[PDB]
Formats: sequence, structure tokens, C-alpha cells
Amino acid sequence: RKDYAKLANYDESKVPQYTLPSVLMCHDGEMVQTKEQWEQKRRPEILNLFTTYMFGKAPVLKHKLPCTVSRINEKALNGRATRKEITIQLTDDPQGPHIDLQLYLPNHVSGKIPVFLGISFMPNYTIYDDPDLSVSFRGSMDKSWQLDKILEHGYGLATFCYNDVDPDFDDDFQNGVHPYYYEKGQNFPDPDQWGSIAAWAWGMSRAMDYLETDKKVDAKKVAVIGHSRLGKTAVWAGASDPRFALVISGNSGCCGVAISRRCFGETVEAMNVRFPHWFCGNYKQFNDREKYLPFDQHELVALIAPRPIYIASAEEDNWSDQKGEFLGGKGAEPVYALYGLGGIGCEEMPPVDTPYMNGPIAYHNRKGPHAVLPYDWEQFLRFADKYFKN
Amino acid sequence: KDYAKLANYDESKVPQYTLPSVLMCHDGEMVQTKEQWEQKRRPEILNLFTTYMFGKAPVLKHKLPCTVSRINEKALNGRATRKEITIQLTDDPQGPHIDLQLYLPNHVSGKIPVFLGISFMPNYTIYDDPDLSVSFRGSMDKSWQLDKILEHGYGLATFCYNDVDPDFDDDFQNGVHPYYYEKGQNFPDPDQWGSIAAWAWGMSRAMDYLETDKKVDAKKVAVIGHSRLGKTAVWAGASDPRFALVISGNSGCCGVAISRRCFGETVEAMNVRFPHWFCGNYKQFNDREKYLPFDQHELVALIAPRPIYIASAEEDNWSDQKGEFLGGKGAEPVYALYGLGGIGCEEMPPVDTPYMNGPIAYHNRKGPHAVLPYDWEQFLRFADKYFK
Ligand SMILES: O=C(O)[C@H]1O[C@@H](O)[C@H](O)[C@@H](O)[C@H]1O
Repeated sequence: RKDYAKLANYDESKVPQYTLPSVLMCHDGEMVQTKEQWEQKRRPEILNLFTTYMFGKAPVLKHKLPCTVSRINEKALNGRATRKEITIQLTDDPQGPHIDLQLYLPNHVSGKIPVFLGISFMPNYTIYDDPDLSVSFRGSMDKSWQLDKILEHGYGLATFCYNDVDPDFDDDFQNGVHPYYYEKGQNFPDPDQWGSIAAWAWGMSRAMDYLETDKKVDAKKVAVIGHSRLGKTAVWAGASDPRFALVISGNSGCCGVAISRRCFGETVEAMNVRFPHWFCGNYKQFNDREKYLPFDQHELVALIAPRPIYIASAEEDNWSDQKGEFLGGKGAEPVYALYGLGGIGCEEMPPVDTPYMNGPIAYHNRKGPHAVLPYDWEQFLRFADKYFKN
Repeated sequence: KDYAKLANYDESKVPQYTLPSVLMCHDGEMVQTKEQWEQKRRPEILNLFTTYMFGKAPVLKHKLPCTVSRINEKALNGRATRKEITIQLTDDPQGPHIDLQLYLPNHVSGKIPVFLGISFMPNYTIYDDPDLSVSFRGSMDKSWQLDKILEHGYGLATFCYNDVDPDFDDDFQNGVHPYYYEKGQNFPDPDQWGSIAAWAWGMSRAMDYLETDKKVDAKKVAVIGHSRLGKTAVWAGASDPRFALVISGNSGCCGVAISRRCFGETVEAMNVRFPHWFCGNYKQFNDREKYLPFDQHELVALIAPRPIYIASAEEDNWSDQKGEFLGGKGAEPVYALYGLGGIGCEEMPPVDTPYMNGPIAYHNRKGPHAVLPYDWEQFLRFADKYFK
């Protein structure tokens, strides 16, 4: 039951030499130098590699799942906001698992409204100290959602607790949604089928299915966001569902946007051993075999192109590998160029509290711990404004 | 990391496990007819071994050039013919090739059954045959017993596995693997052949010759291998149904031994000490035998209804002798679809007590991890029942 935190390299001068797999080079050798070759041949190859070998295939539905608007409050924050609560039935079982989506929209705004779709560690009461909710404690996670700031910009926020989809604990997938999608002769996901992170991501796509039917939400302006293991999830939700307009990776780190081949802080083995439920079976083959990965996480960031992404790091989060987060963005730059979009705007990793967001890939590494703080939201909304407003 | 110190050899300490049901299809259908087995269940299981354990080998639209580069009808002082077939493994003739050595017994009525062996060493080690030259001539004789095979009216074909792919982790830069990549590929895909898949494919190229031979009974070629080449011999038998009988010499871990027993050698011990043996995908089952979508009783089931002999050795605790027997035991429900019996006992037999009156033979013999004369006595008694 090893503690991988002690065994990990954090010494930049002891990172092994490595070659990144070429994002632009198709499996048959053909290089991409056109968005059309990208969209038609290469992006599908990479999308297939990540689905087969890392996240795993989630169920594809023939119809949108049943959902209800079970409560509406049009005067939710002394009239500043409409709060809706939407129950999304994930299975054929009405007594089975549901998303309890909580949507805040600002009042006194005329258009359709851009929305942050976030996924939370804790129930919806923890997002805002909202005096029309009951019971951590009410608004205990406000720092990490900054709903006042989101409302100030004329955007909304929709969140649900990831536990709603799949409990985050290694119960060999007898709980959550997995078992409801097994075949009659299957007690476990196949090696190429979804683990937990893919289930949570699929979760966000079922939330987006509701959102595009909400008259007040701008379906063309939905940002996905999540922190840490839910960072990983948000980036996959963005990669695997192109309806999301903008993707926010909050210290996603290892198997997020960090480059695995650096073997800095958290590694694939640390990851799969501690969290066997997170990724598909296929992915456990890469435990301390990073060099044999058919891809690296720069290719995951490449699946967001041309759409914008904000990669945020924390100065104290060496576990997440802040330089490797930066280099995962750097590595996607060649694909954004096919679309005539610039890069991050700097060659080497910038110093602390130095945001770059003038390109389609934004980056900062902020002072303090592994978290989403007001600082982070400050930059996220500045970046969102560039796309969601004129 | 040493794996010798982590090995359980204590039968009382073997963990709880469920064998994955060999007769339950992925979609739920229970197999109770050999038709459902052949049309549905077997294809599913073969695909799982191919994709997740051994790795997909190239399928060829037509055979490769073979050439009989020397015969001698009077070999071993008249007793046998010796043939030397070269076998191209590629379009390129300067590419890798198999040096196939075949001995056929002189003056026998009818086409001859052949044991297709794959050997650790070059062919001159199989017998002290003066017509050869030079791990010296005759070294492996003890493990091949040509005299006894000839005496039975059977011959013996052998090539050294080094001909097809070297036994060491070179990232598949040597051997056959490079000659089948596609532009933009330095390395097999995770679902593609490693060295056991290549060595097994090797024995398929050897059979591709053996059938064309006019003195060979191509409906009566056995496959035999010891140890890592015993794991190869089973996969050969499973992924090429032309072979008539399969001989597992101490195949052990990722041969016929039940992976879920974690007795002696484990999957992690194997993939970590021999990264090149199995496909990339198989490395995902390190310390995760609970989560294999199969176990080795299903690999044995791919032989059915063709017979198979599982030989264990008493000192070879590493191979898990009881789990080898239980790989056989667990196949019996598929052989039963073909109105065939099982091994013939419930508990693992005592030492030097062969059971070979069903389509699955088992013996645990005295002494070390090896192929010994005793083993061949029993392999030939078994072959006699299907080959006379
Ligand atoms: O004897 C040998 O060299 C090999 O035998 C095999 O059956 C076993 O899987 C290997 O670990 C090694 O023991």
C-alpha cells in the first residue's frame, strides 16, 4: 500500500529525456498541414486512442434521458438570480441514480445567457451560502465557485455533485451507473469501457443535454470547468463533447494536461494504483511504461482546438507538475495554428501570478495551494469575456 | 523488484476466486450445444486472448516461400529421412527465415504423424546426427527422445525460436516484428503480437510447409513446447485448429495454470521480467487477475474437441502444478458439449499417476522443470490413442 508522494521526483534536472508522440503525424505516416486532414483523419484517430486506452467508451444514447425541473425560484438571491433544480434520470430505473443539477441564472439580463457547467466534490448546498437551502455546510465551497463574480459578468453557473453519477471509491463498479449499462453476461466494464472519470464526463454531457433545452441558456456558450480529478473530467468532457464552447482545467495535472513522459510528481502508476476506478482497464498497462503511451496529454488539449482552454496551475502543487501542465498546452499549439490561432504567448513557463490569456490556450501558475481560489475565477471570467461578449 | 520472495507456495493461502464462466456469452446466452460454442462463444473467447493477452499476428492472403535445402533418406544409418526446409517469414528472402529440421521414420506404411516442436537451441542439439556440425550436438536429445518418436512410427519437426524473434526485450527492433509495421510505426500496437504470439505464428508457418509434404499426415501434427515454448505451443494449438494434439510441457503461468490462484509465478512477475512475451494490453492485468475477462481454462477450451496433454513436475512449484491440472479441469464443460469425458478424477492426482483416458491428459511427474524421457513415454502413449 505504497505512499507514492515520497518516491516521486520533483527535481527538474532529473526529468528523463523523452520524445512526445507527433500530434500532426497519422498512424500511417501521413502528416497534417490542413485543418481538413485534422478534422477528417487525425483528430478521430487521437479521439479513438484516448477513448480505447485511457478514459474508456461511455454508453451512447438514442434519445436524451428523462429529466424534470423539480423546483424553480425566480427571486433566489434577493431577486439577483433564478435558481432551478433539474433531476436527470441516468438509467431506465426511476429509483436509480439521478443528476441533481442546480442552475443559477442572473435576473435583469435580456439575451440567452452563457453558463459555466461545473462538477463539484460536494452537494449543491456547498456552492453558495443560499438562505433558501438546508443541510460540509452551506456555501462552504463558495471560494471555489465565486457565484457573485459569475453573476456580475451576466453568466450563469450550473453544477452537480459527481457522486450523483458514480461514487468516488473503488467498489469494482457495482454502484453508480456502470452496472445499469452492463450486458446480461458482464459483471464488470470491459478493458476499453468507461471508468469513473469517463462516467463523470458523460454526466456533464447529460447536464448539457438539459441546458440546450433551457430557453434562457445560450447552448453555444457553455464552459465546462472542474478542479483536480474533476479537472481531468472537465478536459475529457471538452475533448469528447464538442458542444462545450470553452474548457477550464483547474490543476488537472497527471492524466489531465500534464505530460506523462516527464514522470514528475504524480505518475500513471501512482494514479492507477491509488484510483483503480478512475480510468479504463486498458490504461493500467502504462503503469511505469510512460514511454509506451500511444499518446501524451498535449494530444488531449489538441482535441479542444479550435475552442479555447484555460490551464491553471498552483505554485505549491508540484504533485500536479505545473511545468508539464504548461507543456501539455505548448504541445497543442501546432493544431491551433491549423486554424490560424496563436499559442499561449510565451516559449518557457511563466513566473507565478503572470497570466497569459491573449491566445486560444490561456495559462497561469498562481501562488498558494492546490485549489480553485477567487484569483483563478478572476482570470477565468476575463478569458470567458473575450469569447462570450464583444 | 524480486518476485521470488513474493511467491505463495502455501495451498491453504490461495485466495478466493470465481473462474469466469466459459459457457456464458458476453450478452448472457448460456452455451449448451457445440453449435452455439462454434458459432458464438469460441469466436468471443479467441478474440479476448488475441486482443488482451497474446496480441494479433499478421493474417496472410497466401503462404510464404519454403525451400527444401537438403534431404537425406538414409539418415541415422537408414532408420529415418532428415529434411532441411528453409521458411521465409516475409516477402524478402534475405529477411528472417525458419531453419525447419524434420525427421521421418523410414519404411512405415502410410503418411506419418509429426510432433511439431519449437526448441530453445539450434536443431543440431536435438540429436547426435553426424551429418550435422557446430550448446553442442545432442545436448537437448534428453528433452526430444527422437529414438522413441521414430520407434512409434512418428517423426519430429523442430525450429529454434530465435529464428522468428529473439528472446530479449529489444523493443521488437530485431526479428519478424519490424517487417510488418506500417509507415509511422516503431512498435506493435497494444493489441498486436509480442514474442509468444510471433513464436506461435512461427509454428503456423512450419505447418504451412508440413501439410504440403507427401509423407506427412497433415491431419496428425501435434504441437509440443516446454516452459515459455509450452505457453507458445498452447496458443499455436488454440489460434490454429489444423494441429491435432497439443502438448503443454510445464507451461505454467499464462499457459494452462489458473491465473487467479496467484500461486508461484504471477502475471506481474511475468510481464515485468519478460515485457516482450505478451502484448501491451496484457500488462494491464499485473496484480489484477480478479479482472481478467478470461482465465487459462478458457485457453485450454479453445483446443476442444482436439486432445491436449498437461505435464507438471513435482519440484516446479513456480509453475503452480495444481493450477495446471485445474486449467484442464475447467475445460471439461466444453469437451462435454462434444459428448467427451474429462480428465477422470476430481482431486489432483498423486505424483507419477498419469490420467490420459479422456481428451484432456494430466500427469505430475517426479523431479525438475524439464521435459524428461518419462514425459515422452506418456506423450506417445497418448498420441497412440488418436494417431493409430
Ligand atoms: O524456466 C524458465 O526460464 C522460465 O519458465 C517459464 O515457464 C516461466 O514462465 C519463466 O518465469 C521462467 O521460469
